[PDB]
Amino acid sequence: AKSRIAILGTGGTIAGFIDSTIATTGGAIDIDVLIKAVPQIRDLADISWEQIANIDSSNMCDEIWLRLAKKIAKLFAEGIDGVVITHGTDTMEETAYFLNLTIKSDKPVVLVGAMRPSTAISADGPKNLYNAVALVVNKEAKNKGVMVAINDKILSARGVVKTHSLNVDAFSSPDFGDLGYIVDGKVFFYNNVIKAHTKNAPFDVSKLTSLPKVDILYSYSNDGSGVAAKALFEHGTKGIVVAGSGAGSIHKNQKDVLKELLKKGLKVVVSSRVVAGCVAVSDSDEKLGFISAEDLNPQKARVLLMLALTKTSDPKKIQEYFLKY
Amino acid sequence: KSRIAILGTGGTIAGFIDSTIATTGYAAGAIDIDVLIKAVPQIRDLADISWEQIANIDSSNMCDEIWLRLAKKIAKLFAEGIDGVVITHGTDTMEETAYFLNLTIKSDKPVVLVGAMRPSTAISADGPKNLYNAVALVVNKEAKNKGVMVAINDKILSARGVVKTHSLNVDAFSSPDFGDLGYIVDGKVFFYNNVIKAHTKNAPFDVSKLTSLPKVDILYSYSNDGSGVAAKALFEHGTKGIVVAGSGAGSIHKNQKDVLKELLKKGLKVVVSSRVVAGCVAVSDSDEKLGFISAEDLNPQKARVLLMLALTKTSDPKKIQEYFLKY
Amino acid sequence: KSRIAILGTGGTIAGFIDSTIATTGYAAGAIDIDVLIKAVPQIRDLADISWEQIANIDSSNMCDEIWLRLAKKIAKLFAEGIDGVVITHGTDTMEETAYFLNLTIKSDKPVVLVGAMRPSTAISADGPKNLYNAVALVVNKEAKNKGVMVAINDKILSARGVVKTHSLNVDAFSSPDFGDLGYIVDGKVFFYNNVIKAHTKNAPFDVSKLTSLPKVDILYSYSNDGSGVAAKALFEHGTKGIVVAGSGAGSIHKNQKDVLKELLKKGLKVVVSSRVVAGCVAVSDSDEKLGFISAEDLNPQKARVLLMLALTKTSDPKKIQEYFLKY
Amino acid sequence: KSRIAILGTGGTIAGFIDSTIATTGYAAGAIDIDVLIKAVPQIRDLADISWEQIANIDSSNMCDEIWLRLAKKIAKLFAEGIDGVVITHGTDTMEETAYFLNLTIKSDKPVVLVGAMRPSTAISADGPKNLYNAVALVVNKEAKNKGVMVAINDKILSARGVVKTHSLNVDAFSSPDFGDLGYIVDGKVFFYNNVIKAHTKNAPFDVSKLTSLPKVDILYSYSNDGSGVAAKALFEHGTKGIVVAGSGAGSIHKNQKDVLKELLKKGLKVVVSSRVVAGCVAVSDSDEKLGFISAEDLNPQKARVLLMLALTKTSDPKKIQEYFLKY
Repeated sequence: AKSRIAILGTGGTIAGFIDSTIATTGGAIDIDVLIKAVPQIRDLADISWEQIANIDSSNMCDEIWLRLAKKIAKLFAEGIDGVVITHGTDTMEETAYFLNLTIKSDKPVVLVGAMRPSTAISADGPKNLYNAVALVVNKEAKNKGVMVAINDKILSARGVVKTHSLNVDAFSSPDFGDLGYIVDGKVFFYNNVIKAHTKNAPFDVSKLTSLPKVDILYSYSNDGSGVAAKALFEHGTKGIVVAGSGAGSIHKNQKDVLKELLKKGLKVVVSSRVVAGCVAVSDSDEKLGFISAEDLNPQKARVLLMLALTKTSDPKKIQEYFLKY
Repeated sequence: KSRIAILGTGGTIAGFIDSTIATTGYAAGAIDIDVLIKAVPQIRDLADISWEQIANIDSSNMCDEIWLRLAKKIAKLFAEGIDGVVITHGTDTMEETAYFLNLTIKSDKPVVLVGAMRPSTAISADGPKNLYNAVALVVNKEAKNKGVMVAINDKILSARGVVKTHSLNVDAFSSPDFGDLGYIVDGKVFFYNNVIKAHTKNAPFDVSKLTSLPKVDILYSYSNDGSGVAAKALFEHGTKGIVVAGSGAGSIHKNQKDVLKELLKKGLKVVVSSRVVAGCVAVSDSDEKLGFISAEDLNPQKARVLLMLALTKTSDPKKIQEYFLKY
Repeated sequence: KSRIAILGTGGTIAGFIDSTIATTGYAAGAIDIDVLIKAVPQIRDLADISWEQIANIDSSNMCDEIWLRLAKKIAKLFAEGIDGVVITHGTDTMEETAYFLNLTIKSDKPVVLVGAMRPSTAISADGPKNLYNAVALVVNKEAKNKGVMVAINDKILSARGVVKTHSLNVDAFSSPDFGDLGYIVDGKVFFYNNVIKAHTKNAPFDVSKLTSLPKVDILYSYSNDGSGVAAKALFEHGTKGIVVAGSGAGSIHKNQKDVLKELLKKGLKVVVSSRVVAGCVAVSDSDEKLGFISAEDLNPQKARVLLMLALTKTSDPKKIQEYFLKY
Repeated sequence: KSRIAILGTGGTIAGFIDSTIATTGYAAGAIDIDVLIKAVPQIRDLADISWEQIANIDSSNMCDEIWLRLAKKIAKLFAEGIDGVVITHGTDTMEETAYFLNLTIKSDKPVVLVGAMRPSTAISADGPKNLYNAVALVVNKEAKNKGVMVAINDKILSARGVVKTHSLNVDAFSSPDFGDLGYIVDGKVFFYNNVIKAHTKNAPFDVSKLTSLPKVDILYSYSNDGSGVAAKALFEHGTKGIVVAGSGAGSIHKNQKDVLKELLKKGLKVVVSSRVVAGCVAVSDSDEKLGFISAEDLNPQKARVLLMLALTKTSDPKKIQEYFLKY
């Protein structure tokens, strides 16, 4: 008897179509039509599906994250064995980490997308979907954390980052490297991610309708973002993640303003515009409230800071979260 | 020997900390250029070495004024006989300073930026061998007309390609898209590639009579993007151009892009870049008509450099786009 | 409309197998080359296309015969007005063929090798896109005098730099030392570098009158190395040169190297390559007097090509070594 | 305070050369392990340090006897109260030694190999920070039961995954397939992963009574492969098993492969690996039935380690294959 797998659609290039077949950059397609490109998918599982959203992932929003988390918990309660989320590549890393911190089950939750529309020549979407379904039914897939499966690689939510903007091979874990690899429906695990997740993460969004407002600024030569920070704070921003230079260096023009705003209750997380590595926040700045995002990139750091702000307002406790999840 | 000028701007290669184990909580620009040089007597074999402190800052606090100062200083040095220049520089914004110099210096003579990931006081300090190698490169015969170069961790990277890609590791820089110009083995230089993007004498930007640059700032895009609030305030406070670190190949969340569209109609230039480390962005023909400019493969901070310089020549988005394709 | 010839050599791109999901157990070289073309209709829009099956084998079983023929057939074509050549090839030894042709083709006209990691019958087969991009490349006005190239997974790699660095992934090729020549997006060719190492017209190798090449074999170095016994046997059976894949930067275990030393004295040519994927090998001054030749950054199989061709002109280690510094 | 044994085997980390600039040509294995320890004082604050010199050699000359000696010494020290071990080792075959230990040490206590790419005496020598980090690691509470490790250049890599991927750079090691276990920041350890493949206690190999190991050699596949000759010679002179560095996903050119088939019928064990740095090998059912064994993702030299230990238990290809799927 087959595993019951549910596919939740959110949109994305994987379910898109463009008029040309050579053209990759950008209407919409039905998921039933996706499955007919990989019929044998129905051999791996008894497949049910629902539409959670239909967007370009670049347009992701909190509401979608909330629904997804609540939907997944509901289906797992009804004996769904695993979930595949068709998603766009642009913000897949963001959605992945969110669900990784909000879903209590040990059951497989896999995000999958494609770099080429369904009508392109050499479309990578069919194989990816196949592998994703093959991954969620595999017996070793429990307790791994939320995962991304693209281009035959299995990536952990906690580590996954988009590292090429155009190439079919678009994803990576710049600091952890892959959980494993897939060779024609055959799953091979290399690692277990140590960072605590799912049932072992203390975030409960079942009752929430919105999330604390967190936004993102950048740092550079002649930084003029001080202006942007004040304006964000005056418009309800509860938290700011800064993409610092090197290991979390924030240009003084901007840093003076953030210092002011710390004393007024803004939470400030220091992240980095650099793809690999960890940030360093001095003991001095930590005392002021600056929170280190460790190795978490700016958009992922935003995810954890938001969820942290549903529980506490104390920068010391928030820092504890960033050290653990 | 050939006449080589080493200019200090500060950085970690000149950084200090009382502990020998530590490499993370130091003060950048704590050491004079002329002290770093005595720590590596051998560089005096390679050339007639002279030096000068242009600044002693943490590169994260870089600013236009130093850039302008540095381009003028280098012009003057070359015009009075100096054969090549090494710049010691923090790593954080090194990629920015290099690309600016790549497009503003009118000589074929070698300009090399160098730095360290570890403070000069540290165990297995980074800086010494890096300075040695930088001097060896700038004295090499094949080093002319290469464009501005970053020489670090034995690798030779082009101004136009170089990006800091690790925040802690000694092997911290690469050319995500272009790939290294060359490699350095014990002072010996090997080139692999010619960079093809026009540079130096062939880049049309002149900063010699300028005391300021057009204001360009950077914004980011992500789920539930709120940068819209930010874009309007930057624009209201004199920001002339915005570089957006889009998701994917330069996608901008609808909340921010709507506002960008408003501000385009009011004279703001917008360059679309990417928060993604390698690859090019794509901008649709219709957004291009609106005035969105493709950063191509340049990242946000480097895209800002080119846009800034483009505003000293033109206001026409069409032509700014031609620059982004060429330089 | 350029006149472009596509030469079918075989490989996985012409691969077949019963299952659509399958990728490992296919039959490379089952599908005739003209079939593959009809499958990408947009191709005939880019050029006036012609084709011919030079061979339909597994690139695993590549040989000198095929290389000699292939280089002659291309010589012919470019003298009959053909503007560029695309070579569909298995992925396994594409890097060897590419480097050979790069040193043996006397034209400046584009020669692009292309292959696939998935058999033409698999879902999400990469072959058709790859074949499209290779035709786009060869037809491009800027593809002149670039060297022999490899066009696969949207990347454009030079023959002198290309190596397979993944055995299963469609992202299978890179240049661990030079880095990409350029990129392709949607038929559009973008060039980032020109490789400086001389090639084609400027390589002194002529194979037009050769029906065979000097015998050159490859050995590996490792802990408790037992290869000495292999070196002797090879030598006794006509081997004219041996390329060694040393550990690190060309270190050869004392057990093998001692044998290699006796053999040097009896006429054997020895080239020191490496088993490490990136970097350069370092041969000491005294090893080089013995006759050890450094491969520099060439990997073993690619180093084999240069040593082999080298032996059509000389047997002086001092001059082969110069060939390794230049090509 | 934990008791830590530092075992010296030589390597570049104990290398010496007259020049402070030069980084090639030195004599590896020149400095006593105690001198290297006394060079970094702070190490004494991390733990109660003892040291023994096991050998002082160039690691390209590693052999079975040193391996057996190491394995036994570690087992002994662990049973007599040592909390962790650090082995200073040459970088050339560090993969090999590391993986041997991974399969033969029946304890959960940390074992860490460390080395350097620059001789002790060179400027910006890496050795000292590497030795410090390695001690900090073996002392970390989280370091238990992680499998044998390589710590170098601030990275922590598992024996099962570690491979030397650059021949000259200080950043010389990675895990093409498994990635990194963690990172060190000034003796501050951060773990990211647990490797899943069985190691140490859960590995069934016992070399406690061995004075010798089964003879396993390595060959290479390439265009016009002539390795058949070397294979016959190796077999006849005593080789029990050969690993082949095949092209792409373990493809072996027909010339060598037909000879191996003949050798399979004579009791040769054949393991199929790849010259390709990342990815996993593919063997057909038909070939497996003849007795070809897939090395999976194990490179030639590390596959040799496992084939060799397997041969101490069984000569059954079916059984050896199960080992390659598990360890």
